[PDB]
Amino acid sequence: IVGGTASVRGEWPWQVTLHTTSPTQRHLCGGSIIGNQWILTAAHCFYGVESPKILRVYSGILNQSEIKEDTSFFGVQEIIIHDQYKMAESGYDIALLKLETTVNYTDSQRPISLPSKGDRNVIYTDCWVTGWGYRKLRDKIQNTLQKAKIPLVTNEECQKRYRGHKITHKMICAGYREGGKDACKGDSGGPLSCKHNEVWHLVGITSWGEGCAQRERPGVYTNVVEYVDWILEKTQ
Ligand SMILES: Cc1ncsc1-c1cnn([C@H](CC2CC2)c2ccc(-c3c(-n4cnnn4)ccc(Cl)c3F)c[n+]2[O-])c1
Repeated sequence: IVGGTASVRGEWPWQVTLHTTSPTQRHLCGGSIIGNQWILTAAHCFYGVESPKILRVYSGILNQSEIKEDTSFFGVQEIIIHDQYKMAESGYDIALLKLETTVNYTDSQRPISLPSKGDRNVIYTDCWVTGWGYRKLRDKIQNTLQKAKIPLVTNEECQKRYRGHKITHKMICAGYREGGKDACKGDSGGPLSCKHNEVWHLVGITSWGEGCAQRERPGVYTNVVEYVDWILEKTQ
């Protein structure tokens, strides 16, 4: 997260860190708890992932340094990638992880609600992107989970900034016109969380952008409301 600030323990309890263990263990992507055995993340995260065997899902983590050889994690039973996914920039950048056991919800690990389709005409004004990613383009994975408040952008404005890409209704864009706050490398797969009537909704999945926090280049997110039928179909 560029231009963000450190989070505190329990602040984003649906946020997980997905680690790969090949050839070494490291943070790979963010993700969101949406059910007791279900993580929603980005399909791009699994480029070069040989199988679910090498994945570990850690929940309730504030600092990456909390994760030691005895830290408990969830195994991944299945990776479900959208059938139309080809590359992040052309959409369908969404994946479900089915965990090998159920998350017991606690103050540190909690689900986030999906958007309502009856809530597709709501204007979200209180949206946040979170993650352990770079604070600038040539940086390092951060120890402490970072947060930034970022405004949503109309798809018409977003298409004007990305004339070489097809910005569709299945994407949502977010960023300041002058830049300065955005997701960056290592944040993808994590949530764009928006609060409405004091309830949090998983509105976007961090996906792609041209650089990080650049002027007039918003971040592009998978528009989760457009995938609710697909999610319910896979999780039922
Ligand atoms: C894990 C790790 N560890 C060290 S490096 C790195 C890394 C490099 N790439 N990644 C991921 C894609 C790879 C997982 C498959 C990525 C790509 C793009 C954006 C992004 C960007 N960025 C553009 N240029 N950099 N970021 C801007 C706006 C938004 Cl919304 C974004 F989602 C954010 N992540 O995480 C992680």
